[PDB]
Amino acid sequence: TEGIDYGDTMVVWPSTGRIPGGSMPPGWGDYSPQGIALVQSVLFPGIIRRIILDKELEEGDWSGWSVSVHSPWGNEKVSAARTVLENGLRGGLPEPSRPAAVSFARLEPASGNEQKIIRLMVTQQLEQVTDIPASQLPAAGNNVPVKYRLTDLMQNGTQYMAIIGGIPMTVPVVDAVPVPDRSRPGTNIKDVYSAPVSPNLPDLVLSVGQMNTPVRSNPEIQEDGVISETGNYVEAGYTMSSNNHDVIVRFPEGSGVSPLYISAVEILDSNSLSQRQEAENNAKDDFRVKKEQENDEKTVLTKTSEVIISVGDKVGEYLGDKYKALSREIAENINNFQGKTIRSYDDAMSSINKLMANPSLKINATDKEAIVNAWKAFNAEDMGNKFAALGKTFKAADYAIKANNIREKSIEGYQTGNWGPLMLEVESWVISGMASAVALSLFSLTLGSALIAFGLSATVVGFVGVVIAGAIGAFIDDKFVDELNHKIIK
Repeated sequence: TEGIDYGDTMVVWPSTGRIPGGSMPPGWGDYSPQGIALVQSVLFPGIIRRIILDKELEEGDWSGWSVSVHSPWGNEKVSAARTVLENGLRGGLPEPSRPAAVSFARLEPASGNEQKIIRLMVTQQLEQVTDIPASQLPAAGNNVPVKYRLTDLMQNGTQYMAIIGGIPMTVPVVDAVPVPDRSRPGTNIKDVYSAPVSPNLPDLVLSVGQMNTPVRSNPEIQEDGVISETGNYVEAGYTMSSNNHDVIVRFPEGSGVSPLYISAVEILDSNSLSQRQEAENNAKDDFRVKKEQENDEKTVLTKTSEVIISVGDKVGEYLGDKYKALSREIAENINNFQGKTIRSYDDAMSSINKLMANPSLKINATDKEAIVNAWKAFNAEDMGNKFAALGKTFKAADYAIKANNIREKSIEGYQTGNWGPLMLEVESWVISGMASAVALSLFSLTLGSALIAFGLSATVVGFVGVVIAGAIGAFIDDKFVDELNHKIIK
C-alpha cells in the first residue's frame, strides 16, 4: 500500500527492475511436505538480514520465502541511531514538514549479476515504532499512525538503511493468515502464518513458533554487503524505490502473536544508485524551489494586505467607514489571492473606465499638480529594495525598474487620464513570467505605500484613495469598482 501517507513527502523512484540479470515440480528435495519453503533465517528485532526468494528451489525445495520471528536477542544498531534521532529532534527538523533520519547500516552495492531476488529485512516490535496499543490497531488494509520507521537513505550515491521520524508518519496494517499443511490436509501448519510483506513478491512465511528458544550463536550476525555503522542527524530521502515496503503484520484471531513491524528493502546496484541519486538531487532542488516561491509569495501578499488596510484606515477617517470596509475586502482578496490569476487587461480597463467615467470623480489643476509632483519625488529605487527594510518582500532589484514605471505611468493618467500604460505594465509583468499574486502585491504596495507617505491634503488623499482602490480593485473584481461609484463617491 501507499495510502493517505503520501510517502511523508516522498516521490516515487520506479525501481531499476529486480535483478535477475547475470527439473520440476517443487517439493522433490529433502524438505518437509507441509508445503512451505525452508526456514532460511531468523528475524531478531533491529538486526538486518539478507533474505533470498526461492533460496533452494533448484536444490529441490518448495516455492518461496520463510523466516523465523524471534524475541529480543543480540547486538542491534537501531537503538543507537534512534538515540541520535531523538536527540537531534529536540533541535528541530533539518527540513520542516519532512522527516528526519539517522543511518544504522551502510550498504555495499549489489553486483547486478544475480538471478535471485534478495531482500534485506528488518524487524521491530509494535511498541518500538508506535504508541497505539496492539489491541487498538486498525483492521488490515488501513494505515496505522507511527512514530519511527525503518527505511533506506540515499546518501551521496551510496545507499544507507536509516530510522526516520519527526513528522506525522503512517504505516499499512496487513494480515497474517495461517498456512495449510500440505502433508496433513484440513489442518493448517501450527504456528506458521503468511503475510504480504511483498511488494510484487510472494507472501513471506513467518514461523513464530520458537520465538523464545535459546540462541547461542554469537550476538553479532554480520551480513555480507551490510556494514553496520551509526551516523549523524540528516534530512530524510525524497524518493521511495518502488520495490521497497514496510508494514505492520497483524497475526490471527487468537494466535497470541503480537504485531510485528517489518521492513523489506532492495539492495540497489552501481548504476541504479546514480539513477536514484539524480532522482534524489532533482526531487530535492524542486522542493527547494517550490518552497521559497510560495513562502516569498505569502510574505508579499501579507505585507500588501496590511498596507491596503492602512490605506483603508487613512483614507477612511476622511471618506468614511464604507470605504474602510471595502479595503478589508481588497486586502482579504489579496491575502488569499495565492494561486489565483489577476483579471484580464480588457476586463480591468473596462472597470477603471467605469470609475473614471463617474463625473463626481474629478480633481482641480492645483490638486492634480500635487499628486503628479508627489510621484516625481517618489524613490522608486527604495520601493525596489523593499524585501529588506520591510522584511523579505519580493526578490532582486529588477523591481526598482518596475516601481519606476508605475510611477511615470501613474503620473500620466493623472496628467492625461490615460491609465492604459499603467494597467498594461502590470499585465506585462505577468506575461513575461511573474506570478499574478506577486504582480498584484508590487502594484498594490507601490500604490498604497506611496499614498500613506505622500505629503498631500485631505481632498487629494481622498481622490488618490479612490483611484488606487478602483485600480487594485479592477485586477481582482468588478465588485470593488461598483462599491466605489455607487456607494462611496456618489
